[PDB]
Amino acid sequence: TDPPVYPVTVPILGHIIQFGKSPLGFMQECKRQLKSGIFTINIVGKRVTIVGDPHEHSRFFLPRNEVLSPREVYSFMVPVFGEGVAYAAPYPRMREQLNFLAEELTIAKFQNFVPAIQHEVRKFMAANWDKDEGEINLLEDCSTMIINTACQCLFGEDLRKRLDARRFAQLLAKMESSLIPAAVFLPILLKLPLPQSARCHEARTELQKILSEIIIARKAAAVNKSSTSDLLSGLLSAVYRDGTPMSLHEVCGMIVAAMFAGQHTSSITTTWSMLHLMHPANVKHLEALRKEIEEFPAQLNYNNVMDEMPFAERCARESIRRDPPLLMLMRKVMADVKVGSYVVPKGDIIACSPLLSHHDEEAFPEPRRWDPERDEKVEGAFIGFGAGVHKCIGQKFGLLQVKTILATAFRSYDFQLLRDEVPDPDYHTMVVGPTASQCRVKYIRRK
Amino acid sequence: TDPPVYPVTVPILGHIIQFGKSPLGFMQECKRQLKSGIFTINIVGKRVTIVGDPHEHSRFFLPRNEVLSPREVYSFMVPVFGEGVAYAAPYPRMREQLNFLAEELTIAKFQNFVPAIQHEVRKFMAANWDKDEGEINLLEDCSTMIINTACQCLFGEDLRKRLDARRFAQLLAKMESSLIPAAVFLPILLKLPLPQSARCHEARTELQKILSEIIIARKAAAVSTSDLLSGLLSAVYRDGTPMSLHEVCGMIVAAMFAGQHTSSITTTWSMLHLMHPANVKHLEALRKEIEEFPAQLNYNNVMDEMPFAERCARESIRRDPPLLMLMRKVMADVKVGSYVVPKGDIIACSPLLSHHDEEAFPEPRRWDPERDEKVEGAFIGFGAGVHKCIGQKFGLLQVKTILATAFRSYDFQLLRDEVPDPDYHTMVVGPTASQCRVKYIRRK
Ligand SMILES: CC[C@@H]([C@H](C)O)n1ncn(-c2ccc(N3CCN(c4ccc(OC[C@@H]5CO[C@@](Cn6cncn6)(c6ccc(F)cc6F)C5)cc4)CC3)cc2)c1=O
Ligand SMILES: CC[C@@H]([C@H](C)O)n1ncn(-c2ccc(N3CCN(c4ccc(OC[C@@H]5CO[C@@](Cn6cncn6)(c6ccc(F)cc6F)C5)cc4)CC3)cc2)c1=O
Ligand code: HEM
Ligand code: HEM
Repeated sequence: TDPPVYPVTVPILGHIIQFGKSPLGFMQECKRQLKSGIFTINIVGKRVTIVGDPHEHSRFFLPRNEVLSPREVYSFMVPVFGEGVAYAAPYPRMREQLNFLAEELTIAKFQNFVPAIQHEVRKFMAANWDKDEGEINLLEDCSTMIINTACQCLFGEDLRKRLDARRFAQLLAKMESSLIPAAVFLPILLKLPLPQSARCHEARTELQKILSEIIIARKAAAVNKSSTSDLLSGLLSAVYRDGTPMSLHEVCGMIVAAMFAGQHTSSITTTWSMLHLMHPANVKHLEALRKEIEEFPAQLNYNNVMDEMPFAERCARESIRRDPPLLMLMRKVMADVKVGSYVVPKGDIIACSPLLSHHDEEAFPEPRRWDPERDEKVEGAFIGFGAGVHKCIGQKFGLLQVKTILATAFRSYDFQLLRDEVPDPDYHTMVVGPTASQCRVKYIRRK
Repeated sequence: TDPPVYPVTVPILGHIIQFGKSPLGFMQECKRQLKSGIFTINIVGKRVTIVGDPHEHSRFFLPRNEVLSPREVYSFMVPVFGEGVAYAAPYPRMREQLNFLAEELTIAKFQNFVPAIQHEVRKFMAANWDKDEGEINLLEDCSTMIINTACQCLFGEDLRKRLDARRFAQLLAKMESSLIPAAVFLPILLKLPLPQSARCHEARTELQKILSEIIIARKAAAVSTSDLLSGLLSAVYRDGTPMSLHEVCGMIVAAMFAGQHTSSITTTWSMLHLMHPANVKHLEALRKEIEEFPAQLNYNNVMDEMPFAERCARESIRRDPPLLMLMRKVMADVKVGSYVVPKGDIIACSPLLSHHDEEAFPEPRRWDPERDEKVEGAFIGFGAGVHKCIGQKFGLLQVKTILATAFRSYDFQLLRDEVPDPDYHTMVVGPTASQCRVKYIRRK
């Protein structure tokens, strides 16, 4: 009933090395060598059981927090969140907070988002992509466009007059760099007096100082009468099941969580999308994206992007499908849980790996081939946005952003990969994207 | 117009060594060799101007936050208050929060307290001081008594059905374990994971989970029973809005933290002085005062009708003040007598020092409850001015109920020649715990 452990060859470290050197190869190798889709690996002394069979995805995504907990495994994120916030808070309270954000990101809030986005893309374009052909780093540029377009959508004008996208990014970077992802396996690390923790602290107390100055100016305004909502006001008016409103630091915590969530996954999804579409091997697909946009006004609207872009959407999904930005979703097992024909014991870190599952040959024939036209051959094998009790809550907003960019970008430009092949993914980051140094691309305006 | 700085002779560290070795003696030595009550020391390179002349106290206490600020210096309190609460919030909002607590501790709320307190004290003595004679640590027992009474007064029955005094005391202890008082002088220490750093955060999230569950049960029955929690839940900031659970919680633990230590120390000192043979005269005085009351005390009895017990508690804080050194960051140049204290200095006024100026307090090391300040405003054991203590009433109400109930039924023998030495190594100073073994004798 215990799933097969893969033979340890390297004393205390376990497989931490041959994992990080090549996560996909190493997992595939495991799946084969143990003639089994469900297996256990060792990472610095900790048992990590991987649910690598797509037919078993529901055994990971559906059990409740009390059985499969995210708290313990995602605690290295307390820099982003703040100390008693998101996964660090009790489950009832965690749920309320994420629900408040979730309702702040529903399609019902997008009435004004497409123009917000389009404005910010064009403004980036007509300041950095403004020659008749130039050389840029595409990941970096998309990454900048996405932070700007996210702020424009979710921050009101009063907010952005004090805290523009450039300054939010800068603060966010300072907090982001405090993250030690190895802490999932070596929690001792979260106790080291590292100097990148002072920097994170300093940026958080600066973010809160500014938001507080904003809330005061908002309340002064509201007495002399009284209008226009955003992420902030929205959270600012959430009431918990108990009597009480959120505190500044929880409001702020959810804001930085929302923006960090979006910044990387969406950029990378955009970057990959465009790298794929620009590749000469996918002319047929580029052509299809162009036929899709062909009849659109210069100023797109809600319906253009939500309801009339199913081929750009497939492009995003497929990009995520082939090169998932989140490689391993994780939970600490709190009770023996059945999985396949196996029992996974209390104390195991249990993972489900979009990387591994999205390259299952039954589920996704020719996995390294990018093919928007495709569909999963096994039910619920695509888990790029997760599933279950912790489904991505920003999926729609993310894709709204990827699509609108693809739309605006390709309308006005072509691109040339300065390279024979699409970039190698770079697994050495917390959120995975194409290799930065390989993402230089020549833009070309359009006659 | 600068105050005179004491010669530095240990580079980097400054005077920290020679201050921590003897806070009082070092300070008086400066006060002497510069022939000045106002002077400047150096603590790990940070300027500290002590206002050590009781005549000039008001130049520390009266100015408002915007000139002499407590925020930067009392930041290190975050583990107790929570992020962005009390000393961590913007001035107005802090002021407001502390006014909400103030209103929860005024004399009006004390209607029920005395037979609650006295029930907890008696309950304690009937279980632990239960033989004709026995040995106990008096500091530990006073601490337990103070935690048990403060909870009985400030927490409803329903709250205490989830959290007894034992369990609250633990969680308070886990929060205080993350306090790093040296952070007054090394703020980096507030921005760093240290190994104790997580402890307060686990306790806090526990407490808040409990308060939330209690509140929900409180609102499920709401379709008497007023307490601290319901007080704060009903508070409305000067703008439209209420407190978050996080602030409410912060103010609750701030309150119990403040009261737990200072009151326990005050009681223990008081009982220690009163039990010493050299103070027999004063013990008889306290008994003549107590002898005139019923067995069952009331609000008026201990508040308005016990001026000698109150004198004993005050003279204890006078001799061995629990808070040695009160501080503010100087935000704008301030004149202090003759002398300008420059912007960016830490300005401090020390109750230890002032209560030992001979002009204000002759024979300062003698405990004499009969004495009075000979300089107006010299006693600052409870602070003064914009930040004067708001829990003083409640603190002394507990101390005095304990003194009356304790000496009515018991005598005590100090297992030692002398009143204990104060131990200056804790953040809220009390007598040395190991010197506090005492023998209780049940009377007639
Ligand atoms: C010397 C040896 C050396 C080499 C081997 O030589 N070496 N030494 C050490 N390592 C090493 C180092 C690190 C690792 N990683 C461990 C960390 N893992 C990881 C990744 C992502 C995670 O994300 C968690 C949440 C889920 O969703 C997000 C994101 N999101 C959702 N929507 C949009 N974004 C989310 C949720 C909610 C929110 F509100 C917000 C959010 F963002 C974040 C969690 C864990 C990857 C592997 C492995 C090995 C080595 O390689
Ligand atoms: C080397 C290993 C390390 C670790 C720790 O082992 N370590 N080892 C030793 N030291 C160490 C120890 C001490 C010092 N000094 C001692 C003098 N200082 C000091 C400053 C401010 C204080 O009080 C601030 C407020 C004022 O009022 C209170 C209290 N209150 C009001 N009413 C009733 N109580 C208040 C107010 C409002 C509320 F709502 C609540 C409250 F409580 C709290 C008190 C003392 C710090 C510097 C330096 C270093 C270490 O750091
Ligand atoms: C567009 C690319 C995105 C991808 C590929 C993505 C991916 C994911 C995945 C795989 C999960 C599962 C987490 C787990 O099981 O541990 C997740 C959850 C989550 N995502 Fe996303 N996400 C994206 C965009 C966004 C955006 C824009 C937001 C906006 C804030 C967001 C916020 C969240 C949150 C808060 C959760 C966790 C909710 C919970 O624990 O219930 N994501 N996302
Ligand atoms: C014998 C018992 C007590 C003593 C000896 C004492 C002493 C003091 C002192 C010296 C200050 C001045 C702080 C400064 O100037 O920096 C102060 C302030 C304060 N005390 Fe106490 N105190 C006692 C009891 C309490 C209790 C029981 C509470 C709450 C229940 C309390 C709450 C406060 C608060 C909230 C402040 C200052 C807030 C502000 O900055 O305005 N005290 N106390």
